[PDB]
Amino acid sequence: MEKTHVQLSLPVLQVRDVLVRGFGDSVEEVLSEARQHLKDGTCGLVEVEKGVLPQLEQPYVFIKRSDARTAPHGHVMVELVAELEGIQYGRSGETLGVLVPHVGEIPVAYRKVLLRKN
Ligand SMILES: CNCc1csc(-c2cccc(Cl)c2)n1
Repeated sequence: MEKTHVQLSLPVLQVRDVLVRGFGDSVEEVLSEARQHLKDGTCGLVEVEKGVLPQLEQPYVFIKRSDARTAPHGHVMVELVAELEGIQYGRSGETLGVLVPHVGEIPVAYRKVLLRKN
């Protein structure tokens, strides 16, 4: 009974502030955990720049843009894609950032997305 998409406002974290630097130890686990933390409001976003991914833990969970129209209410439509050892699980659009657990770090901005749950 989950609606297919949910509007979320994600805290954007600087990489050196992140305390828990990934969601788990396999592709399937990190996708599962990321979805749980999104549902619970305990998921942050790190914008990818040079130096960022080597300071985070693989497998990575990205949010990627899933369509070019719409963006209803200022929320870019996105979906989850995981990466391990240079192989991606999912194909989608441009990366908005890498998801990490949020455990109370102070963000620098909030990023509004319309997330495809599955
Ligand atoms: C505070 N977030 C709002 C919310 C409500 S239901 C929900 C959700 C349910 C299943 C999978 C995912 Cl990825 C998200 N998120």
